[PDB]
Amino acid sequence: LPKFEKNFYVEHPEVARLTPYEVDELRRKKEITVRGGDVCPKPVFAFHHANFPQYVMDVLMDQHFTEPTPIQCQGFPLALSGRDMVGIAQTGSGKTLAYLLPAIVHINHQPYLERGDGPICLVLAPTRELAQQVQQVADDYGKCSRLKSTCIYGGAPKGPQIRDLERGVEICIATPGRLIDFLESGKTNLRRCTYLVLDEADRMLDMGFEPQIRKIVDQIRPDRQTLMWSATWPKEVRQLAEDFLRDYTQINVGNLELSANHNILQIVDVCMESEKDHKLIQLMEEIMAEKENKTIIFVETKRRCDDLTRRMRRDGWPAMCIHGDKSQPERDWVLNEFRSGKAPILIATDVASRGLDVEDVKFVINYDYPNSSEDYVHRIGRTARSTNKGTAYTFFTPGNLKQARELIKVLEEANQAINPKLMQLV
RNA sequence: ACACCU
Ligand SMILES: Nc1ncnc2c1ncn2[C@@H]1O[C@H](COP(=O)(O)OP(=O)(O)O)[C@@H](O)[C@H]1O
Ligand code: BEF
Ligand SMILES: [Mg+2]
Repeated sequence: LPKFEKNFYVEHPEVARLTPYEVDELRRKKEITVRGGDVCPKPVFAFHHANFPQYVMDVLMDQHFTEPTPIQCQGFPLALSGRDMVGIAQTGSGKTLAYLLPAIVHINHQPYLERGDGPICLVLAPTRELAQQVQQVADDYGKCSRLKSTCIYGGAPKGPQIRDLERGVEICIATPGRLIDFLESGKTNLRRCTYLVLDEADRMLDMGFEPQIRKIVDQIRPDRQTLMWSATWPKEVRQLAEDFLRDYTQINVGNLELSANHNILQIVDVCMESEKDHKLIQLMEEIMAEKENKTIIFVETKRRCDDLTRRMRRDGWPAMCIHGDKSQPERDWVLNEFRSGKAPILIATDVASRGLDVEDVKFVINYDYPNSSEDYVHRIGRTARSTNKGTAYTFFTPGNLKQARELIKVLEEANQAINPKLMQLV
């Protein structure tokens, strides 16, 4: 087993000199909470504290990044220290670079990939488009250290993915099913995997994904570092997560309860199911009169996604849809059209609810309320990325009554006005 | 339900 160098974080003197109270005040200013009893390095507060290669710093400055986000301030040094961790922070607040840039430093301290060598960093994600997005970010920065990456996911030909794995990648981004296929058939292996990331980790630990995660992680060396990330960390996944963690540290940004990004204006319209169509058209007529009008509309099922899109297109709306019954080339094409703005309206199932970072989305519409309050927080987080603001509009019916209590709590935490009809439902 | 190999 090639030796795993784990001790390479060098704390900057500007960070090391802070006293414990000063650290607590820095965390307070950034709304960082570290779970009690965990060992945790002091947070950094500038990119030059974070041990990054000069070429990574060059790329960061070229993209006009000036200061790490809160989850980066605490997550960079925790990840760099080699500790297992859980990092929870709001949608759009920079979790991807929080785990990718320490991955690059980690990789740079390991022996070079030989032949027959699988990846050093493995990132798991719940959807194919999110895996592709993370790989694009990783390539942007991994190229600085001459690192190779690939994306392993279903619906695309196996051959090119097998080629990339056999050529050698230090960084592999994957959805679980196709990776399991390749592990079972010997197209890659996890004997060099020492940095394992579960992005959208609470989703990856849910009823459908947890057995896939378990099958994968059972094949990885137990001396690996494991890093889990999400905007939501409900109690239900916390004990289960310990099956995949060893001596770990949990960090949070924002309130400890379930919380949305506070840059989102959250509007809830309480209505009957039969009123949704008319109300949607009214809303879209106002949205499409604006200059910045890029909109995602979420629905509950693939069938409703197809039906709503056809209904909208039949009336001349420039809408396209994405869901799991489309071919992967269709899914890729639609999302690229949405990113470019050639199609300003995307209608989607929860396939598009997590992780996707489309810069100029201004509106998220919950045509159907989702199955959980966590799903609501992720969906509305497709707007208000980075420092941007955005608006979410939700249609909430009496059929959704069971979800009302938790929705009210999310609205209250974000200091949003609560529709009296929603209150009257409880 | 929604994702997630074939
Ligand atoms: N330190 C930073 N300053 C400004 N923008 C950033 C910074 N870090 C990341 N971003 C940008 O913020 C956006 C959201 O990042 P992302 O990693 O997708 O969020 P999350 O995973 O937390 O939902 C991305 O476009 C990313 O380039
Ligand atoms: F939480 Be980010 F939207 F992935
Ligand atoms: Mg993310």
